[PDB]
Amino acid sequence: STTGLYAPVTPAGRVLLDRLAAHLPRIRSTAAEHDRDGTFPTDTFDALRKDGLMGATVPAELGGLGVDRLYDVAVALLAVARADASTALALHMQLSRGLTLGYEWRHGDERARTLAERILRGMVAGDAVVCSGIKDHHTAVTTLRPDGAGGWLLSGRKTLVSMAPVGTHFVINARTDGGPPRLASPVVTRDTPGFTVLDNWDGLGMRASGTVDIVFDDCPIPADHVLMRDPARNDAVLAGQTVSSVSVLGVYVGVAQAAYDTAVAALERRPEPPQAAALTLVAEIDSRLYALRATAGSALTAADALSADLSGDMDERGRQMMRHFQCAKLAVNRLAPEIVSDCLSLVGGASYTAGHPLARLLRDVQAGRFMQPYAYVDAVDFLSAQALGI
Amino acid sequence: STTGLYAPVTPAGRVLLDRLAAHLPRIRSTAAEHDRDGTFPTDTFDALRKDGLMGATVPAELGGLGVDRLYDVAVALLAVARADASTALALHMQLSRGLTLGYEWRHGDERARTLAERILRGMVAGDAVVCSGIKDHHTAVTTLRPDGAGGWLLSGRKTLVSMAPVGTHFVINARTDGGPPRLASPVVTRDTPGFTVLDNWDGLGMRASGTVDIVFDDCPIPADHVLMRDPARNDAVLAGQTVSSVSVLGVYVGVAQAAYDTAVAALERRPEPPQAAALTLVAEIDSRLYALRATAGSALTAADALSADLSGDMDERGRQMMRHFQCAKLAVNRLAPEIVSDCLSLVGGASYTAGHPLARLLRDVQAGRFMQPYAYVDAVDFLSAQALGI
Amino acid sequence: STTGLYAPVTPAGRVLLDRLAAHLPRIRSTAAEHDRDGTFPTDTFDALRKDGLMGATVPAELGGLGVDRLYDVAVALLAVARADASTALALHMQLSRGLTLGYEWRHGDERARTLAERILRGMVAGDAVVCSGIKDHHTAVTTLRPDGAGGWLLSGRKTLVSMAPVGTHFVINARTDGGPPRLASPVVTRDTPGFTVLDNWDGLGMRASGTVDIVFDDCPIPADHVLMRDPARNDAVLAGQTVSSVSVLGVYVGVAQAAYDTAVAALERRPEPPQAAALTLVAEIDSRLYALRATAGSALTAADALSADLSGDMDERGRQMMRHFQCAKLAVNRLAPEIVSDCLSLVGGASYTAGHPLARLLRDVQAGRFMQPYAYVDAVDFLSAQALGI
Amino acid sequence: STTGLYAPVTPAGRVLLDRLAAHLPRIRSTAAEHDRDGTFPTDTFDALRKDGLMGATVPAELGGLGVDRLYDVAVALLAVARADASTALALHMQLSRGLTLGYEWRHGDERARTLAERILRGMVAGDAVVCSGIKDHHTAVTTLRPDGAGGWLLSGRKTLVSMAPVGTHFVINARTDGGPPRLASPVVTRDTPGFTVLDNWDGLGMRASGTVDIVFDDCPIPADHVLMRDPARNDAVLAGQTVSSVSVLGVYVGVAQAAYDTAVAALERRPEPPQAAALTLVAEIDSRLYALRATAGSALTAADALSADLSGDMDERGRQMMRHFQCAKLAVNRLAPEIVSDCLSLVGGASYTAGHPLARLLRDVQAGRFMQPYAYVDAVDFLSAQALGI
Ligand SMILES: Cc1cn([C@H]2C[C@H](O)[C@@H](COP(=O)(O)OP(=O)(O)O)O2)c(=O)[nH]c1=O
Ligand SMILES: Cc1cn([C@H]2C[C@H](O)[C@@H](COP(=O)(O)OP(=O)(O)O)O2)c(=O)[nH]c1=O
Ligand SMILES: Cc1cn([C@H]2C[C@H](O)[C@@H](COP(=O)(O)OP(=O)(O)O)O2)c(=O)[nH]c1=O
Ligand SMILES: Cc1cn([C@H]2C[C@H](O)[C@@H](COP(=O)(O)OP(=O)(O)O)O2)c(=O)[nH]c1=O
Repeated sequence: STTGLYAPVTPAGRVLLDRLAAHLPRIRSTAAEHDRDGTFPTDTFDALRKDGLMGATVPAELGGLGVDRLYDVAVALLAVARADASTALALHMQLSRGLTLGYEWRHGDERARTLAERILRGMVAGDAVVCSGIKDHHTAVTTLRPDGAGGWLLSGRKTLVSMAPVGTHFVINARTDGGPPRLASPVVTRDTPGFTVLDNWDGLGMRASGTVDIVFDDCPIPADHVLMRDPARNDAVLAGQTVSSVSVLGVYVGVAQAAYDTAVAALERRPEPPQAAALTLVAEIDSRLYALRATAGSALTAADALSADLSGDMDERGRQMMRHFQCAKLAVNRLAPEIVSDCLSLVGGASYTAGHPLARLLRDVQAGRFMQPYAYVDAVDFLSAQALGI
Repeated sequence: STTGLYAPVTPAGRVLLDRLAAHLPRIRSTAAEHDRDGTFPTDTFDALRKDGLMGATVPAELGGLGVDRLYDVAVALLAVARADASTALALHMQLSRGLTLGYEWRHGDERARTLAERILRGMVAGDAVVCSGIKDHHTAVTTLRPDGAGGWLLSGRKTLVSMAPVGTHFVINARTDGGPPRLASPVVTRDTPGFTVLDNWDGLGMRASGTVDIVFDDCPIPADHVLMRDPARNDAVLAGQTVSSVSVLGVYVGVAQAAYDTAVAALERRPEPPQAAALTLVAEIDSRLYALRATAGSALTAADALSADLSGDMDERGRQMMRHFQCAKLAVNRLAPEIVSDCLSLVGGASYTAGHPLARLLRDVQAGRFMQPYAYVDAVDFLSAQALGI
Repeated sequence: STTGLYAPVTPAGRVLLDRLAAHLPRIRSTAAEHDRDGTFPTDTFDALRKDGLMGATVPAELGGLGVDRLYDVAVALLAVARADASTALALHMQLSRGLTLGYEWRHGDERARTLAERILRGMVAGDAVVCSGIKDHHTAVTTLRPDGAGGWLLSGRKTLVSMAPVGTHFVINARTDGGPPRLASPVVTRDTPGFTVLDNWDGLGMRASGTVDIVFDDCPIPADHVLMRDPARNDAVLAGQTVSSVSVLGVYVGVAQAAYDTAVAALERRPEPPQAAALTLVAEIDSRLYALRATAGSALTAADALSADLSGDMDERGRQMMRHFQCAKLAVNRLAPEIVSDCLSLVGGASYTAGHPLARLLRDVQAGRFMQPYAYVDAVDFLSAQALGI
Repeated sequence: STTGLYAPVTPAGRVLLDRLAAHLPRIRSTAAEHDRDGTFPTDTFDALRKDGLMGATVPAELGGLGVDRLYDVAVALLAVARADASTALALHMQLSRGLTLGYEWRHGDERARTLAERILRGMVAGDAVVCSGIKDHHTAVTTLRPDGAGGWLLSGRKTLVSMAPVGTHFVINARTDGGPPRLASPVVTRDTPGFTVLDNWDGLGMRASGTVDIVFDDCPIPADHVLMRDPARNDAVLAGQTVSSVSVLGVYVGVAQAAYDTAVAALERRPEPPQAAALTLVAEIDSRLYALRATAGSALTAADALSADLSGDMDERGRQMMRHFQCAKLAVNRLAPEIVSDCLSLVGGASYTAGHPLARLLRDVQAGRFMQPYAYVDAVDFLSAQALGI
């Protein structure tokens, strides 16, 4: 199978999915409690760490499983999400960081490569859990200031940092302010002075994903723990943002799958044969889920092809990767919640009590809409700009 | 204004809405806490009781405000629901019971009239809070058994009984089992032996509505506290079920209104002018909300006209009332959640944290789908049967 | 019945609908031929003229039937449209002109009143068939130029002028160019020199509606055949544009009704009982048609109420009338074509051959989308401007 | 590119698409006239015949181009459909017959192989144009009767036979009636006595596709021109029906593409920058078209994989092929017409006149809904049966 995210397409992808199977039963078992209490499943992550799955996307050269297709990462996230979407969303941050650090390792200058290499062997060993602090909190602009002696001091606050509760290393999007301002990616470790992880995530869904705020109060960062980016429009950069986020589409596809599976099981348990409207819903969902899978799957296949090809116009490459990502994302964010919603009509009133799985899937399935890049309102400006050559 | 539920159409309806205004600020203020904890707002109901609003739909002959249009009851529920939908849903059970007891009073035999009259002056006084126990729990069929001395013993369990926590009187749908079986409406009071109110409502939404189970363990009911119904298809009965439930459409209309109002306020608070997709969403919502209001409003106007006219074929009357109700209900249950959902796209990520009002409106707005009569799957069998003359 | 356009709400409205019934059978009978050939049904209009129905909306003071509610005009258009939508669309231009000329008659200065009065008794007599030339063709800006002796010369070209083939009088939106420019409504009669009616309408639907272009080549117009308007934003003018166009919503409602009626008749003719998907479609359509009727009906009731009340802020009055019109129009233009489309799924492949009635209804039902004011793209700018107080 | 039908995936597929390019300009040029008059473009087909493209899917062993992927056939149909959908729909019947005859040739008994081989070299040479007469007209059940001397006589009538006007050979689905009844595929040639091609296709769309009825009045068919099928449920047969029809999804995808391309060109031609609603429509269409392509493309890739694998349970193989086909078909038949419809909103009123390309695309895009297998109502019974293991 090379379509619909039905199966991994490479040998490493298969091993990844086989190894994950052992962990599914714990993931499913504790999901309801962590959602109710809003707490991160630290024990699931301890098991994945010692089992080496936290290094799944580290290059085999460095001792990792060598998963290097986005498509296979999404197939694994989908399987995890059918068990618990919060765990999948947190796992995606680790897996996709494996992929972009792997590219720094192979194409960065010596500073990037050395640093990337250290983190990547960390990930395999179980010692490095890598979170991404991307979006500034509204009270703050996260800035790096020279320390006077050749290093830096980082101040600010980032929001919505998933997996933060077990994070050991945090890649932070910041700008300088000591040249003219440049974008920089300092890496802060958890024991850096001035560094606090807050405990303030209270989600409608993704309740267990640890999607908290992190605060930097003059955190000393040494020069070789900073990847300087640039200044300045640069489309080629869209490619890294795609690699960073596109596989997360597997999460919302798995949520829709688990809703459908729940609804069908419910219908089969009944003495009465399904009513006319239930048969029609089932057929409509079956086809919508197919179109959901085919759309995520194809944009993932296309993204993997463009990702592997470095031989051309890098700006065109980044626009094309982002256009595949965004076209598919908008479709996913409309289809997945529609499917989940229609599933509640099949099960009926039992799905409206707080503990039923569908009631949680209805909350978790909404989270994709708000994840940048891009939320709906911004996606429409991006897409119409690209389509009309603005 | 005679359309869209924009304003009450009778003098008593206006008084009702004016008097409710005093209570809105407490209702809005405590909504978040009661949703979080899942607890019934007993203090709001204490205030409505002593203010006489719990008698709003009692005939003026008996000292009530004399609200007798469904349309005006829905206009009042809408205003309450913009403050808190759980409170509105519970209030609807009291108000619509005012209307069906008022019909028992004017058209019942002497047993019904006497009993109805006692309860109705109760409601005005603040002493009677009347809940409806309609749907059997799956473990039980609620049955009335003769006690050997001319009275009855009631056993069973009813589910989803809103307002039960403050209920003093419970109208219960039961069947006999001492003739051949008949449908009977015994009225049980809270201090009857064998009668328990459970504390088991844990909703995805409508969390504060007190929608709990109630249990009957050989509850002694005297003969004059039982309204015997019949055996046996009887379409005329559809009219009472319509009167009982149709005004609750105002609840879901108010939820959609409060979502839109929230979204618009959010857009106006921003320094930036809205993006192209936000302007288009606003226009689409504005028109969808209009169609939502016009559909609920017209079915309520039509229901009031048919309700008042007793001069014809009573079976045709009941089919027509139920057809207006069900056509409008299906539209309401698709339009209202769509509006609320689109509102989250306007506000963006802040609406996905557990405390934001939209996150609660998204949960509460789903409840209409599951309320009988009829849930989606059964509505489709009813409607296609009527349209095709089956 | 006061809702859903199910029945006229005034005695004159009832007479109008009763009198129209005689003409329905010819209208239905010739519809297919006129659609195929693209030709205007001149014989239907000859019959309506001599029967006096072309004066239905002329004040009884002047010998007309005195229909003065938009709601009743829409109920009559709906009945005509179930027979043929092109005939209804052309009839709407006559009927609504009855209403706006009736307002000129009662509130214009002596020039307007005298002219309005002459035309209105024309309409009753069968001698005046009044078309509206509103939109400039792209090659031309229709301008009135003083003739040097106290009258005017009209040049330009208007497009999409329905009913033009039998039109005797044409109210034309023009601007002066002899003060500073003003808007003017010259009335041109068919025998004016320089005046040509073209024969260039080739519609996907509304094929028989005579929606042709008309050309003015220095047409001499006397001063008392010109209603001068103003210069300059003026919201009060929205009220006349609403009166002019809002009742045409009945046309698209009748098209949806005739599609549903066709589909249901088709299902009842079959030996087999309907499949599960057909029962579900029937219920969905039944409810969508209800919401369609309730939305058009309520905006028509609201428009009639605001129309009759001249006692207040005239600018607020015009914004409110247009907002009711536009909210309802957007809903109508999405719901009506959806219903018609779903009807083809019920009938199946027979509805895809050129002669089946549904194939024509699918074409005619699209025309509302393109009629100003406002087409979809402009409606969204109007509605979001009003909702956000821009 | 291996997704979205953006490009053929094999060398023969590329040659096919390159060779077709020469013919596109005539196809586009004559489309409007053939739609207006309802006439088959015999000259386009004469050119494809002599150019050998009518043999594109004949095995290279027999002198054909050897196109053997459904995916590449759909990529070619899409390119043709952007020029004219009727021509594509007719071409699909020839191309897919290349594929199922190619399977008879390689896996049939000697009767099938010999006959298949003769026809297939015909197709390459330009001498054989192969139509499929599948669906019985309602007045007739098409039956083969033994002629008493070892051959057969064919009577009946088939409907909706596309390409019939230039057809030289007609594969007919029939049942015997001389054992117990069996299904048989007699092949009738155009000069057989008793064989008439009628001239009765009058479509809302696909007007030029020659989709006429054909009549058999005791047509003598020799025994070696009959492929006997079986009696009796047999799921394995679903695989041939899939191969026969699945590539036609490319037709409706090309129609949606040509609508979008038209709309975008229209927006770019305007002096004014697009309004807020137009930008939002453009982004929504861009994403819907992506999901349309990804869904058709993936079901075509999956169908090609299952088609090539003959090594397993043949009944499971046929259920899986048909399930991919039907899931995708239902999505295509909702997405493609929605896109085309939204395109008319972008262009506005010009798209409602009979000659504008969008007005034709709106008609042609509806045809997929009615093509078996399966039309919507039957697809829902098939899909819900498969999903619920009925
Ligand atoms: C350009 C490019 C970058 N990357 C990786 C290397 C960088 O670490 C990373 C940048 O990702 P991200 O942080 O999402 O981009 P930004 O810095 O714009 O927020 O992406 C790829 O994996 N592939 C690529 O083609
Ligand atoms: C027949 C009818 C009943 N009613 C009232 C009187 C009865 O108390 C009540 C029955 O309502 P309900 O309990 O909803 O009906 P059922 O007994 O079928 O569950 O409805 C009306 O208000 N109007 C009517 O026309
Ligand atoms: C202001 C107003 C005008 N009218 C009528 C009188 C004018 O003849 C007519 C103007 O309609 P119309 O031609 O649609 O407006 P415009 O001149 O802006 O195109 O509307 C009403 O019927 N009611 C009103 O309240
Ligand atoms: C079983 C099978 C048949 N075919 C071809 C061989 C037969 O000629 C043809 C039957 O197609 P079709 O006529 O669509 O099936 P039916 O006879 O049920 O109408 O399909 C394949 O191409 N692949 C297959 O796997």
